[PDB]
Amino acid sequence: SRAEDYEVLYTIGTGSYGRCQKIRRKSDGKILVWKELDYGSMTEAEKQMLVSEVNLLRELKHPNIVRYYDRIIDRTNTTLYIVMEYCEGGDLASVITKGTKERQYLDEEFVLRVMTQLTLALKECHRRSDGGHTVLHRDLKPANVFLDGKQNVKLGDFVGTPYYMSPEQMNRMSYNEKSDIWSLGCLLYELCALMPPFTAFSQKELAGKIREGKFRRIPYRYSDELNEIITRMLNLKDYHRPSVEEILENPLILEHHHHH
Ligand SMILES: NC(=O)c1cccc(Nc2nc(OCC3CCCCC3)c3nc[nH]c3n2)c1
Repeated sequence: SRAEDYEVLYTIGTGSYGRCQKIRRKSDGKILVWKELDYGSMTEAEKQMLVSEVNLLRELKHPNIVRYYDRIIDRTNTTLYIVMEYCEGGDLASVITKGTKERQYLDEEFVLRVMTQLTLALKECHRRSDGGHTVLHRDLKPANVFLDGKQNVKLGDFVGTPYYMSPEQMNRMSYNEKSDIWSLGCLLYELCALMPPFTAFSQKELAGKIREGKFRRIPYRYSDELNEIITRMLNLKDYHRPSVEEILENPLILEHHHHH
């Protein structure tokens, strides 16, 4: 319940909410991380918005979602620490960087595992098994997708250019479930091609490309069937994109893709 219960091992890096550090739980020596949120400048009603959200995501449980463990209020540091699963395998953006550096495309089997596991994770968000509020991820990109020691997917972290920006967002429409699907399409495309489907120097040039809805086929290394399902996620019309249930129905997706 206190910072004292954990020993900071070292600092990993700093992201959206704030800084992230690798830690040891004193009780048993378990390696974890925590995410720091400074609430020092927040009002009480700004805070109220935060406490509901934290609680909702905390009930979220799935083998392909980064596991929540604990929360800590530190008055002295005016910081809220969220303790979560440490993911030994790093993130997917690093996997993609590595492919580019090595000039080696990822195996189709690896892409199908990532598609399968992210879609399972999203399904638990979009359809709580039993049984609470629907959750949209809202920030789905390679840097938010972590990996364990066997490279199973762990979906986490619920001036740059927004490569993955959906047609909805761009048209002043509300982010919905199919907006998560558009982002998954962008991520899987990038996993295959080692580049995002729409690239640009400026945001207005990017918006232009995204509105036109056109992109290269993923590499011929990959089956027509994989190309098809990713291309379907990148449909301009949200109602033409598949639901998580429709993705999982695909003939490509087999039992061994659910876990390495
Ligand atoms: N990106 C890394 O340096 C790295 C390398 C090896 C393992 C990890 N593990 C890791 N990493 C995380 O995020 C660090 C990342 C995201 C926030 C901004 C800084 C970098 C995790 N969040 C929940 N669980 C997490 N596990 C990470």
